[PDB]
Amino acid sequence: MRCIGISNRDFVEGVSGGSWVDIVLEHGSCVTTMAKNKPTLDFELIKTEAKQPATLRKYCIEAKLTNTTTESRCPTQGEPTLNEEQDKRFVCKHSMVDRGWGNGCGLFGKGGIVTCAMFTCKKNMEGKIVQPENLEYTVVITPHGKEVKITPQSSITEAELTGYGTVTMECSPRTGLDFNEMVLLQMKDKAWLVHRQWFLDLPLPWLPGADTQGSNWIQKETLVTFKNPHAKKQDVVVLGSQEGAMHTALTGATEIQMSSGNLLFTGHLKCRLRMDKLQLKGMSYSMCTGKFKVVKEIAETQHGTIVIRVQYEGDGSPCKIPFEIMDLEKRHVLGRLITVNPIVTEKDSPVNIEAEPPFGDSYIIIGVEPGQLKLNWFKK
Amino acid sequence: MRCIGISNRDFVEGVSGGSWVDIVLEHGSCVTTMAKNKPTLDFELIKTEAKQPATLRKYCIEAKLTNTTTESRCPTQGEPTLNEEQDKRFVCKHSMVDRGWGNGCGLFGKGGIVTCAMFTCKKNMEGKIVQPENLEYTVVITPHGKEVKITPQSSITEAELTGYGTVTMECSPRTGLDFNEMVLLQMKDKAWLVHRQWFLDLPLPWLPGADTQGSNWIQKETLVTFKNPHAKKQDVVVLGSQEGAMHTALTGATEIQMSSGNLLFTGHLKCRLRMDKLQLKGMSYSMCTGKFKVVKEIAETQHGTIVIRVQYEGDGSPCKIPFEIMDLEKRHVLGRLITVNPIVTEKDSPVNIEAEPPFGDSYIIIGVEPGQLKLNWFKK
Amino acid sequence: MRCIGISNRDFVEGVSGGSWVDIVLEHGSCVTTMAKNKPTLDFELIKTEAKQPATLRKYCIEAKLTNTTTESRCPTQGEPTLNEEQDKRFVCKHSMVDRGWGNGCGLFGKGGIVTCAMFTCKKNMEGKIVQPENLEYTVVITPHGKEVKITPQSSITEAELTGYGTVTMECSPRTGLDFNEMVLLQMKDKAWLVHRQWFLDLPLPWLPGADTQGSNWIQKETLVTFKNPHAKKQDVVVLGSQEGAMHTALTGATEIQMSSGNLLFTGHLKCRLRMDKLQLKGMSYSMCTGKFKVVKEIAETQHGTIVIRVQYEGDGSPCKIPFEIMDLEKRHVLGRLITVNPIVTEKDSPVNIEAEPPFGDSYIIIGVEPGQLKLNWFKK
Ligand SMILES: *[C@@H]1O[C@H](CO)[C@@H](O)[C@H](O)[C@H]1NC(C)=O
Ligand SMILES: *[C@@H]1O[C@H](CO)[C@@H](O)[C@H](O)[C@H]1NC(C)=O
Ligand SMILES: *[C@@H]1O[C@H](CO)[C@@H](O)[C@H](O)[C@H]1NC(C)=O
Ligand SMILES: [Cl-]
Repeated sequence: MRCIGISNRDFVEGVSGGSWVDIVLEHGSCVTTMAKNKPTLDFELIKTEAKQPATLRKYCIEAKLTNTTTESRCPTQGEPTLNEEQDKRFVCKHSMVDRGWGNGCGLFGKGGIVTCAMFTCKKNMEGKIVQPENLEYTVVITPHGKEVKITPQSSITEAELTGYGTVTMECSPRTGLDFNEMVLLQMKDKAWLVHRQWFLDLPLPWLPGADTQGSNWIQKETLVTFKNPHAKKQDVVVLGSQEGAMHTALTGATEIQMSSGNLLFTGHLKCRLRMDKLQLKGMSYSMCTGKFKVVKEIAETQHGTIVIRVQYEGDGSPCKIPFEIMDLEKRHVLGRLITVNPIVTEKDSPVNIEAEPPFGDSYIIIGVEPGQLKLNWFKK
Repeated sequence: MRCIGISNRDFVEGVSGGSWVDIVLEHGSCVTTMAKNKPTLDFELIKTEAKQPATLRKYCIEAKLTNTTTESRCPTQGEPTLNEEQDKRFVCKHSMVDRGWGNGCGLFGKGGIVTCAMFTCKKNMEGKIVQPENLEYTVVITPHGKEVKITPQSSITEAELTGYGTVTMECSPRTGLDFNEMVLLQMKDKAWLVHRQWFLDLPLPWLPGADTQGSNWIQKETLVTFKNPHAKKQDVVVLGSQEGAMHTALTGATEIQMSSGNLLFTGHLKCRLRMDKLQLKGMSYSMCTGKFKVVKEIAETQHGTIVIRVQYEGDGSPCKIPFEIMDLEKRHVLGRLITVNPIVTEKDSPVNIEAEPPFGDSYIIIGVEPGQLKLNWFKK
Repeated sequence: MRCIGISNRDFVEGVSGGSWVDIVLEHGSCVTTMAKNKPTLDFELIKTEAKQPATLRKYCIEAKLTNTTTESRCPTQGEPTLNEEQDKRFVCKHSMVDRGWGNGCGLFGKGGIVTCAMFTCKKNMEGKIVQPENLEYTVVITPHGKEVKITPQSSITEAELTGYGTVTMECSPRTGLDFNEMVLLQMKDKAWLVHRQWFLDLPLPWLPGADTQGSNWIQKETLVTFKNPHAKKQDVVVLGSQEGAMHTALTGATEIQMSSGNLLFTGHLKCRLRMDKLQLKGMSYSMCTGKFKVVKEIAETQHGTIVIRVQYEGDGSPCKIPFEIMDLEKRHVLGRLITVNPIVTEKDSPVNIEAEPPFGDSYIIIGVEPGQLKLNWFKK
């Protein structure tokens, strides 16, 4: 088997009207239901993706300076000026400089000076926001299939399934990210989920999200430094590419994989199915009594939870996986289990168990004592 | 007819307990249900409104300068000063200026100078945020009516309906805006929905949202420019009203209509009705076989979806509107249809069909081939 | 009694499958249900807490200045410099100052000067954000108990209850705060809920949320002022502790009580219970006919609603509390009542009634005319 059956309590057959069913669809899993004398149905969330996220802000990480120009005046000659001061492509600075007989002036004193240099971004990176319009879930329904799209705005879909006819499916996000707080930082072919404020405070030149020209950078001086003015000239220098510094700053950040302009997430949905009055098949699994083997150690998800991948090597599958979370002592914690009714449908086949441990030290207990796994975990 | 009946699968009559019903209420539509030997009931969302949204920030778009004053010193006389430098109503600037025998000093050199001018906002605009407390939906229930209010915080209401007695109605928002990302920009009698960051980065003088005085503007220099200082005087000039520039900057922005301090939105609700155990009337509509006429071409909604207004000119109404969305090729897309179970209750009467097309090029297909409408659409 | 029974319409027993039940759990209340020949069950939300909220930003409210150092040059000697200019712990300022025979220079004129002073924060405060991972609700289920944890990410829990066996409980937040808009401001042992932008615009030196060192403050000049330079020295002064000013600025702000690193909120949940097919006990209460006494006058909650605490002194309890909200005239308002089906389970025992009045002037009407309470209220 590959598919997990719903519990008898997961559906209600009305005296009149239809039959309502609740199902939880997590990546890697398969949920099945069957009506009397009707084709068996499988439900599976295939992917969660954000398509074409809009740009919140663009940051320049490598800029080059060219066309340096300076206007210097002698005492009594007033303020210098440059047309470039009005060209947003240029970074400029006004200051005072010593003038005298050595540099063509008849008086010794401070003279005004202004220098401008053309700022050209060579490499940038941008923060993008995921809005409701960008999120899409893909669910496949297989009678024995049909691929349906689900979005935050369009959560309801009617699908005709042979044997059942029309069946309504209404799904909503269950364990994702707060896209108002978390922003997607993109540098070339890579991406990371980062906090919005951290992103907005980065000390780099920037342009608004809807900017198309990409030339009138704000806060160019974050990368530019004007050297001390000489009598009639002044040099302007720039930091080198900040690509490396960004990588360092991103050390702990969650990395997201991209598919050319679109990102893949580990989605989780809660769905309600509405169909004609029909007596459905409920399933009850016995607790596994065998030992489990850890396939992949406790790992954090992209969305503040953890997953432990295990494999059942005992007997009696399909069976329910004994699971518990307890505090520093031995007090069990009810709740915190994302993968409710965790069942292994077969032996020697990896299964993901998702959970949300309490802050501090806790223990993840899997299986019954004969070979029971006791995993430590520290959070935040 | 005007009202659309629920599907048999849209309700469940318990063996014991009550009867639960699901209904979707969109603007322009009417949903009806009827119990056995009981009065027929109509449900309709009448309006979605945001009342008294609080101010996030206030921007000055037209300022006037008065009371220009300057203190200028000769070399060796140190720094000039003005009491107004401490008055937040004034914009001030310190600089150096050439002094000499021509302007009353005994020595030629740079002297410090300071100039302040009173900044007075003449016209402002403000960004307002819609919080949960500001949103209100109005639903009318008509037996054959009763007006009920629904808010994000108070989504449940018990209403006594003759024939049914008490019936519980629980509704929640279904296809709206992300008020954490979108902000309402107001200029006089007009309003627009804009992105929060774009708004927060506007290069204009501003005051915090809770500000009541409206005089101590931050960043006055966004509108003010100090001319080059003369020996003992200096002029200060200001940009003109930025009303026009804002209109240009708002070119593509979604415009929102206001009703003196309150804004109207196109709301959409999902509601659950709970009532005494009762056998309800379910309705099944046949597919329309006639031709449709486009009343209003595909138009974008305020909330990232689209609406196509059509009219049925064929026979057999009430009937279901054949509808489909397909990609650049001909692959149909399941889901994406906001107006599920789109039915025309009568001939020659406009009906709104809402949908959320995929990014890129897609086709909206309405009606069956004999005169089928094939509408192109490009998104993002 | 202490517990409130569900209404017959609050549950549905399927012909096949299970029995689904809806319950609303508010602080201070107790909801009970009972199946035929089964133990009676009580449900109660015990607390809503945010644990270990991450820091958004840190502000310094009291800083001390030490190690003031200045480099001053004579005319013709160019720009002064200090190594400390590169030390982020120091606040520095460049300017011009008059030099002459009185201070060791051979020429009279403006000379460059630079002064730096070590900035050390002595007292800070920080804004923290509540993310989904930080919120936890504690619900106790008592047969006649079991404590279950509920979080935004883990809203579903299966609990074994003697007599019923396994029962699924799925709960979600119902009347809380928008943690994307509201931020927690913490000063020592106290805390307040404040608007994010107001917080982000405070005119104080700051450090990013993930900052651990707490020494390289941004915008130190918000607290520091450089006095007018003297020939070879210059004093730097700082504002005193801004603790008092903050308290003044926080005058109207909602205060939150803390429990050493974690905050307590008034939570409200909506829960769905799924269990084996079982005929449950529904309860119908008669309207109270007696007089009520006000225990605590209308008070605002932490989340934009109001609560009126009353006591029933009449006869017939348990009975339903007559309740209504009406506008400036006498037009009743349906909806707006958070505590739906407000019942007093006993005489002389305080009961909280929560509601969300319309903006403007409204009246809260409690009880039937013989001694009816008519409470005024103004909102926003
Ligand atoms: C530098 O001179 C101007 C300054 O903007 C610029 O247009 C040009 O491309 C640069 N090179 C030349 C022509 O010197
Ligand atoms: C300008 O002078 C002061 C400067 O603030 C101001 O109070 C006054 O109204 C203005 N007009 C006068 C009296 O000159
Ligand atoms: C001031 O001098 C340096 C400046 O940073 C500092 O390290 C030291 O602790 C202070 N006190 C002394 C040694 O003068
Ligand atoms: Cl000089």
